[PDB]
Amino acid sequence: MKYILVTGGVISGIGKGIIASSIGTILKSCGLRVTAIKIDPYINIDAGTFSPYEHGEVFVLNDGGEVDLDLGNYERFLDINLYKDNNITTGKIYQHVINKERRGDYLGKTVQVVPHITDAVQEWVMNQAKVPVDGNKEEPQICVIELGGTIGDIEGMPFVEAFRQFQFKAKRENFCNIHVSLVPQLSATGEQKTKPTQNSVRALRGLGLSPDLIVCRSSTPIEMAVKEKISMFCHVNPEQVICIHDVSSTYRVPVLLEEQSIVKYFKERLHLPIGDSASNLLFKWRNMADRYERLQKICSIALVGKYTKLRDCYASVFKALEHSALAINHKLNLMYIDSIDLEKITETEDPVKFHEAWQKLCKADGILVPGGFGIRGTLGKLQAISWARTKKIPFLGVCLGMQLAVIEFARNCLNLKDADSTEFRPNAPVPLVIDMPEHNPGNLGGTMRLGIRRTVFKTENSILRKLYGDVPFIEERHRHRFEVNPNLIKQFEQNDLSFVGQDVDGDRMEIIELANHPYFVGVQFHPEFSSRPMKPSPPYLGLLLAATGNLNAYLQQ
Amino acid sequence: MKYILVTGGVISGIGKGIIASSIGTILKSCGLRVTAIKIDPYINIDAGTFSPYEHGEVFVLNDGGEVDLDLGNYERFLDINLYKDNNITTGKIYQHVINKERRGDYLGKTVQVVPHITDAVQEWVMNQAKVPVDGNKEEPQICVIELGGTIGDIEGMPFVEAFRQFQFKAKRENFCNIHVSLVPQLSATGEQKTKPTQNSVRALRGLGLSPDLIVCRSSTPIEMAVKEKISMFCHVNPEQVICIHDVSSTYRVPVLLEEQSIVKYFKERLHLPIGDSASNLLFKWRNMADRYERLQKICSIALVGKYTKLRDCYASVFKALEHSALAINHKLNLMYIDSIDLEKITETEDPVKFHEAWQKLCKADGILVPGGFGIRGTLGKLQAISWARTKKIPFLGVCLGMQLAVIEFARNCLNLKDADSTEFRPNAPVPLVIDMPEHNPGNLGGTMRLGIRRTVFKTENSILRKLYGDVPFIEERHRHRFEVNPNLIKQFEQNDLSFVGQDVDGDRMEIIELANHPYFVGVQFHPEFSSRPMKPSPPYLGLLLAATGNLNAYLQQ
Amino acid sequence: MKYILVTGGVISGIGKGIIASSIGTILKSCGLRVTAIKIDPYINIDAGTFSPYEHGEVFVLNDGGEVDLDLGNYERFLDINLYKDNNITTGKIYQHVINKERRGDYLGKTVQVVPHITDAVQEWVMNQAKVPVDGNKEEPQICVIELGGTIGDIEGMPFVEAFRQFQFKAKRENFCNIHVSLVPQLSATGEQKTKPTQNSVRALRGLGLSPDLIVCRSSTPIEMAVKEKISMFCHVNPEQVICIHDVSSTYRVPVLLEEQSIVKYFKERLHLPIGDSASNLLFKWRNMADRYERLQKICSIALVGKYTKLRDCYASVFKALEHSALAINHKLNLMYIDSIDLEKITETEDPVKFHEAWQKLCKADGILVPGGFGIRGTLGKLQAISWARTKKIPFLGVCLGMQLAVIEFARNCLNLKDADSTEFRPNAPVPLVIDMPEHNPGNLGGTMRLGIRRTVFKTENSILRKLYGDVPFIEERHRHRFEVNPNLIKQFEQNDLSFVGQDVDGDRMEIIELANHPYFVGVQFHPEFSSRPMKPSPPYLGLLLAATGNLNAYLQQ
Ligand SMILES: Nc1ccn([C@@H]2O[C@H](COP(=O)(O)OP(=O)(O)OP(=O)(O)O)[C@@H](O)[C@H]2O)c(=O)n1
Ligand SMILES: Nc1ccn([C@@H]2O[C@H](COP(=O)(O)OP(=O)(O)OP(=O)(O)O)[C@@H](O)[C@H]2O)c(=O)n1
Ligand SMILES: Nc1ccn([C@@H]2O[C@H](COP(=O)(O)OP(=O)(O)OP(=O)(O)O)[C@@H](O)[C@H]2O)c(=O)n1
Ligand SMILES: Nc1ccn([C@@H]2O[C@H](COP(=O)(O)OP(=O)(O)OP(=O)(O)O)[C@@H](O)[C@H]2O)c(=O)n1
Ligand SMILES: Nc1ccn([C@@H]2O[C@H](COP(=O)(O)OP(=O)(O)OP(=O)(O)O)[C@@H](O)[C@H]2O)c(=O)n1
Ligand SMILES: Nc1ccn([C@@H]2O[C@H](COP(=O)(O)OP(=O)(O)OP(=O)(O)O)[C@@H](O)[C@H]2O)c(=O)n1
Ligand SMILES: [Mg+2]
Ligand SMILES: [Mg+2]
Ligand SMILES: [Mg+2]
Ligand SMILES: [Mg+2]
Ligand SMILES: [Mg+2]
Ligand SMILES: [Mg+2]
Repeated sequence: MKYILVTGGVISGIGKGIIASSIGTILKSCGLRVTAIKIDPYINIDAGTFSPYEHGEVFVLNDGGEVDLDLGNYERFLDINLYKDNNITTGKIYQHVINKERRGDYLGKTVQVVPHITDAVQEWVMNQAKVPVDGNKEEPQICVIELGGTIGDIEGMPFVEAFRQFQFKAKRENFCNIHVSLVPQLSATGEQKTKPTQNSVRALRGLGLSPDLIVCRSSTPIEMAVKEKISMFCHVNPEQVICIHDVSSTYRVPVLLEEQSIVKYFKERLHLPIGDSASNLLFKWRNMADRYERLQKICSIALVGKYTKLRDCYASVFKALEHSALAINHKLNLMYIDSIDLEKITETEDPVKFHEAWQKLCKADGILVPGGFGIRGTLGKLQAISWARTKKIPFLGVCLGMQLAVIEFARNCLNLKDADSTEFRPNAPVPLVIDMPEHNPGNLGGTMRLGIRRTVFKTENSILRKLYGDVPFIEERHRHRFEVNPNLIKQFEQNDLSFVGQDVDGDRMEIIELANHPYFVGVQFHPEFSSRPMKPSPPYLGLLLAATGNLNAYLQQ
Repeated sequence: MKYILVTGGVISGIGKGIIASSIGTILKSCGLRVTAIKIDPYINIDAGTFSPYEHGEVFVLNDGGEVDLDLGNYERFLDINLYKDNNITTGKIYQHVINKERRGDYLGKTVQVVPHITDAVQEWVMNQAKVPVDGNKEEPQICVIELGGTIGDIEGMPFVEAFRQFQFKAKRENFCNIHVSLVPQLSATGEQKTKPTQNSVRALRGLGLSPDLIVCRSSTPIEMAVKEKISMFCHVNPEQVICIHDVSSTYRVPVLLEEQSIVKYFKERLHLPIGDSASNLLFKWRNMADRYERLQKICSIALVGKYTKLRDCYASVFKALEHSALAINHKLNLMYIDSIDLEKITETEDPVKFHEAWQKLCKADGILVPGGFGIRGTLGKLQAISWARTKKIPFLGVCLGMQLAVIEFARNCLNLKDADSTEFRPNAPVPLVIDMPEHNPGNLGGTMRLGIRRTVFKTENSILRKLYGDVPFIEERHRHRFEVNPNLIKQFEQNDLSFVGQDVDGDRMEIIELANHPYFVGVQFHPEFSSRPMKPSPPYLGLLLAATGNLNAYLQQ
Repeated sequence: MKYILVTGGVISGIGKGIIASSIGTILKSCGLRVTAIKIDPYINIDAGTFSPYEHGEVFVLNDGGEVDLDLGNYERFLDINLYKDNNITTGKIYQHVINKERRGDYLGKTVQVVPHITDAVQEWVMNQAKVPVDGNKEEPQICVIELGGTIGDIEGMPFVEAFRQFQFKAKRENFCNIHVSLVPQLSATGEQKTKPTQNSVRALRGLGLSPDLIVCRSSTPIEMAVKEKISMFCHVNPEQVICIHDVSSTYRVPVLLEEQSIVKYFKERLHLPIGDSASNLLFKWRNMADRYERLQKICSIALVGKYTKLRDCYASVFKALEHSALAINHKLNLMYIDSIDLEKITETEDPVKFHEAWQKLCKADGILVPGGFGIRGTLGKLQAISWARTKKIPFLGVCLGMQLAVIEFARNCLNLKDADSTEFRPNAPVPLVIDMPEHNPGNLGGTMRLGIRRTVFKTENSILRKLYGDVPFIEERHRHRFEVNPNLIKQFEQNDLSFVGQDVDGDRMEIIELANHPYFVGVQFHPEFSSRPMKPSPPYLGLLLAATGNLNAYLQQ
């Protein structure tokens, strides 16, 4: 199997992840079955512990893995569905070697970082690179491996030593190394400095790997004097020194790498089945990036979120809105609202932030209430959902935003105002949203509804069924314990909020639609994880169609 | 003696030289006698070989050393006059140890980089730190040493090993280490990255030195989260992590370091005689930097130069004009003209550049023709000198610009039009400028007029004598072989170009003034090397006084 | 051209020089024209400054270079005659780049360690590798380069960086890298430790070279568990991990390397013209090493030397006696006498050392008085020469030992007892040995008789003429200012000391033989520099023939 290791030299933030994704998109576009692995040298075994303000969003895989948001980037840029073990961590690798030691699988030998942790990294890479990750059943051809942190980090030492050994298990004509490095320039001279690239490549050779491409991250395109000096210290030819300068879009990074001629180099170096050709599918990526720079018409939506600021807490929710806005030829404007700042309570302590949040909500062409857990921000979310319903604004509720949209319709439209959740107010007089965990043979106690599940349409009279292509059912990704109470469903059948999607066991109601409204829907699944740049996730496409006013024209095709 | 070594971590362009100068200015302002050394790890033994487009200007010392332009920065920021051996080079140190080996001073032992090159660096530092460099006869108190290149460079290895040994010859309470490092930030996240500082400080500890301050070069002020993380890896307290972010002026860098509290730290660390005090002379520097940001009135001068572009070819010529413009409360505008682009010949091949050069010359409030050597640009210089004379524009000619201003007055005002130089057209029919080298006992052949020489005024009727404070003579720095022909001086005495300055031997005429003009003067010395920020060099002060029109009012005080 | 760089990893004393010599002997034995270069990273430009107690002997080349004794090892192990520039030094390379800077050959650019010192090392290697060094006129095929010091030394940094660049100027199929490393073992466990090899190979990869063989220096042969672990960290195959454990003879090291199969590897790696073959000339080396272990009969000689102990002061004098003793099938016993300990004066201060020196001299089968300079030890040398003459012992006097053997025959056999030298007692009443330097056009003043000179036989009645193959003249290497006085030659013609060799100018007498003695000869040249393991230098062969008593039987063949 062919392997591309992507490493970082100078500083951790240089974009190793967009390079590795774009390399993957390129090789996918050449007609190769591409898999991808990420090494996160952190001790967390999975993402499920993360508070989304720190580190970012938790991404959910088809298999029910809770994984880093960076593996969602590989799922967007390559048409693939990763398994949880395409994320390798220091926590996973050390936990696996510890468990083998406790069982005595190491035959009473001393278990050591070299060879035994380093052998575990190589066994795990060869095993997961062989797992099919496209729709096709046949095994992959290239694995793109991204290694987190920078060369010379303590946390990365067991993985660079694993790849030092691995480039001899996989032959020369199979293993390949991309080093991503910072080429800084200062504002006074305006000279691009090769020195951190030199010192990080010296360190990478000491650690025992040698670059096959160098990719320079720089604030403007590198000159030939930089390409030749990097070539003089780093043992690469000047055509094997690339730059990815900072640009308009991540959709442009694959297109810059094809201009910098990386396909020719991988055909030579990895002996790839590509052939010489005048075309590959990157013309569809080139169109999408040239569309993205031409987006002039604004479409502006309010995201009523559980957190004080966006770093990455809604990173794929944002990307699903962008795919949908690109597909609808509008520039997305994401008006983020820290949900607590809508609460009537806060005007007694910070009225400037309270009026600011409501002005931003009143601008909206559509409202998105995304998923989450806990009491925090729920009251502010409820005020925005009820604004969306009363002021006739297009609406998508995801997971928690759907549970709150069942709750507020019972409170405000059935006058069942003692109705509440069970995660918040667990003693509720009429518990309309309830704890209802998944339970199976071979598992201890109740567990989350987590990963891909079939959700079946109840009726042909659904806007989501139309947006999903008039199909009988959908498979979509879930991450929750809680559900609408199945016994309290009767109180809805007289009135405007319908349920339109249901679990295959019948036990759970999973999609709602409010009648007599432009578009108002809630889903229990997270449709953003299934979203792709070339083809938006239908609930977000419907929300942005409805936001500009195109939905009633889209349903005619 | 107290010693401050200043080193660079990540990349060479971070401003080690303005840090080391400003540390020096600070300690000078506290009342200490400060000397300064620079290590240039290049193999050039002196600057005299440099073509000024590459590397920059050649600076001339009082002793006749041809030295790097960076030692001119230490002469400007500290009121000192360096000797040639305050510049240490790899060429100097290796040449000195080779010469001792040839003589057998090393007693037939193998001469080795360690100890013998490293002992030569320490002998040279202790010897030159003891040389008085102020007007005062008493020995210095602090030496500021700047080391060129970055940590981990091959060229810097013999000097970091010398300072590793040296910090035990000079005790702990005498030796101190400033590490200047890049803290980059990327445009997307806007996060200041400590990682290159970490890796360069690890390398500096391996090489055997440990920082006592860290100075961060960054595009904006470093946050406390950066100060604390650098402190966590680098073994400095968070108050010992400074930044010098990019700013309006080099005159502000000393003032930023006093705000960042370095004086308190050097009093503690080096046990300095400063005492605790509410004041030190940096209030005069603080005034000058707050003046420099308030310069609104433009004063615009044409510099008719021998080179295709300014990197640093006229670096102290520019600084002498800036000191003069600050002292006259005007913003200098330096209209640089590549002199060849004034030649009537070039319009036959690039007329766009020809008209562009003459438009820039026609804007001028004053003209400066600086020194140089060779045929190149002389014809274009002559056209600008004759423009300056005919169109009544204020004028300073330095070295070559003075020789050309004697030549063109013979050509165009005495009608001696066969008159020419000897460096250019060495066969001249009437050689008005001639080769006339200095000759002495204990020297082989003729040699340059090089370093400080007494030039004596011929008359009280001189504008330069008035600008020099009505003094009988001046001492100023020279760098030339050539002179006006002493036998052809008779042809001038009837007409408007006077000679007003002469050598003490009488053999050489060294200052000219043209009558019936606002200000038109030429000097054989380079007055810019003697110029200081607090007190401009009189010929440049006169040129910028005359440029705005203030000279006739300045002569009244 | 093919190039073999030999480098040292862990400690400097591991035998890089015997590895590089033996690689050279191997490739010479395969039929290749082999040249050799040594890098000495010391600042001495030549060996002429060395006091032979420190560093060792000064070796003299055919061209008159005074060079390191290590280049004499390459002259012994390969049948070659090196030029002075096959020794590269830090002194030579820095002196050459400094001289080019002073002349302006670098076009007014800043001259830097990278590229300009590193380019000087590569220019010098390509230039000297092309110089023919065998008797054949055709250019070499392989250059063996030995680099002194160890990886990570400051002194070696400009040369490892030169070879890092050089392995891309010379292609992969031309440049090759041997890393010699210590594999220690401790007395308690008896385990061979690969760790210093690992860490020095990591450092060598950082510096930018990667091993192609590893040669382990170890106290016993390395096991396969060591070969496989070194292969696992160092990126060599286990057949490319050699050892040279400590052994009986340097003549065995080539023979151990052919057992460890290096010829096969160089044919593969350097595409060498060798062909596959069942034989190469190393069977003659294998014979000589199996002879050397069978030497049982002692032949014991007194060397009356100018120094307090042998480190290497007589290193090639010793090797010329060993070649001669091997050729005569005797084990040499070298009774070294610190010459001062024979002086009658020393019995007044250390009589134990005085009687010890005379007991060792009285054991002698032959006496060797080697060359030198100065007053020191001359009186003790004279007492041993006069012992050799009076007690009928075989005798060789080299350079100073020849001058003293003319002096003592005038003093004790002509009764000219006021006769003395001019280097010692320069005021002599009858100066029998005189300062007589070589003088030529294109040189300033008088200079040493230095390098190869033709010495012509005066008579057929010479034992040295017989030992030299009855040839009319010899070419041999000289290193002195002093000579026998040509005017005082008349005093000898009546008596037993003949002169038998003379310069081609006639001006100098260069060989003496004493009649009525088994063998007593002196030469002005140093015959040991011309000596080779397969064919001894005739004056030393004659001395060891005469010592056992074989000379009168050798003259019969
Ligand atoms: N395949 C990818 C990769 C990155 N991004 C975007 O780029 C950002 C992260 O950039 P990345 O390439 O991961 O580099 P950094 O995270 O900045 O740093 P690192 O080198 O550690 O990845 C994310 O906000 C994400 O929106 C993306 O959309 N698709
Ligand atoms: N291993 C190396 C590489 C270069 N240098 C030195 O680096 C200096 C140039 O400094 P700088 O411009 O900082 O290095 P560059 O190689 O030009 O890299 P950059 O592109 O970052 O400037 C030269 O004098 C050269 O002797 C060194 O000492 N050791
Ligand atoms: N005492 C000083 C130091 C610097 N400068 C200005 O700053 C520039 C050079 O900055 P410096 O501090 O020398 O840093 P760099 O030269 O950029 O890089 P290095 O760290 O190698 O010095 C020069 O153009 C000079 O005009 C100055 O005016 N006075
Ligand atoms: N010697 C060190 C120091 C830090 N880390 C790792 O560095 C990672 C953080 O990466 P990055 O942000 O790139 O490093 P910072 O220390 O935050 O430095 P910067 O300010 O440049 O981000 C952590 O996971 C930590 O395990 C490491 O492996 N080895
Ligand atoms: N071609 C050679 C090489 C070495 N020797 C012998 O080996 C000793 C020196 O060993 P060498 O191989 O030069 O290694 P060292 O000098 O011990 O250390 P280095 O690795 O620095 O050479 C000398 O005394 C010399 O007699 C020899 O006879 N012939
Ligand atoms: N880059 C490396 C290589 C090895 N080890 C560790 O080295 C230990 C073995 O120690 P030691 O025997 O000293 O190393 P060896 O590799 O066996 O080398 P040697 O032949 O010198 O023993 C193992 O636990 C392994 O984790 C390490 O931490 N880092
Ligand atoms: Mg990432
Ligand atoms: Mg540079
Ligand atoms: Mg500088
Ligand atoms: Mg960080
Ligand atoms: Mg040696
Ligand atoms: Mg071990």
